[PDB]
Amino acid sequence: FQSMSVKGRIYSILKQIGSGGSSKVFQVLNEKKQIYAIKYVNLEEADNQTLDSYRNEIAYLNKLQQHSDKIIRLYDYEITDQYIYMVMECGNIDLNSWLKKKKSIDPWERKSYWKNMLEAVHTIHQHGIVHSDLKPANFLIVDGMLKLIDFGIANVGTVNYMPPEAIKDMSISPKSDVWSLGCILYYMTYGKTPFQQIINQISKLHAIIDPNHEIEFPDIPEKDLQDVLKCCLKRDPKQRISIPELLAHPYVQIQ
Ligand SMILES: CN1CCN(c2ccc(C(=O)Nc3cc(-c4ccncc4)c[nH]c3=O)cc2)CC1
Repeated sequence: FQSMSVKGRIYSILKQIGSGGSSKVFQVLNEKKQIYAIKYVNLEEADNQTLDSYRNEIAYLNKLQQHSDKIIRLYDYEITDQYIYMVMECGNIDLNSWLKKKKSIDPWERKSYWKNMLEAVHTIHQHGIVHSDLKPANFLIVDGMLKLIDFGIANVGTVNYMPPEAIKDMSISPKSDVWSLGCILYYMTYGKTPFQQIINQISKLHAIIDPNHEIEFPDIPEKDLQDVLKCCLKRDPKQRISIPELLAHPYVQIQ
């Protein structure tokens, strides 16, 4: 219940949405009582690699504004040696909170949300970005439309959406994002994530890598949706469907 100034404009704090490590997200109001969301980043103890992660994200978020309206709007930012203030658009709820709350999920709504996600992820891919950590939390609902809020660039954690090739990478391509998007859609379809059954985290990782671990796809009145899920959840990235291929899929094109 204080106020902040961003590029000579005063914003009164309505409420705090999020709290990260060195960051805070607020629902704020301008002089004309218009709502915005302000991301505040305290830089006081951030390292060179951390500052560069924050600078890269702001540059990408600022460039990608113009390429899609499925990417969160960034009106303005203030960047000093001490802080970051990002003036952005306000959404009603994130997809994770929305999915946890929603008992039933309408096929028309699911399909529209899938399309929204494919467009956002496709845009970041066209600019050489692979998010690599997609989960419902990265999507905000803003006037019935899902928007991507994060690019995976800046640095509870859920191993439930991790691609099999990301686990193998110990001794990551656009296909990695296809696996994660497929998990979100599997959740929106069957009410759960593919490897949510495995309560233990150690064995959950073995399951994603195990080719003989059959993922269940119970029959749906939407057979097109069933193929999307079977194509996204292919353990071999080489055999996994691509985003340009998903945009031409009958599930997205045929109503
Ligand atoms: C019961 N429900 C009520 C609704 N509720 C939420 C949860 C999250 C957000 C949110 O993150 N909002 C925003 C987040 C961001 C953002 C955050 C991080 N990086 C970039 C942009 C930008 N604009 C926003 O409006 C807004 C509302 C959860 C509990």
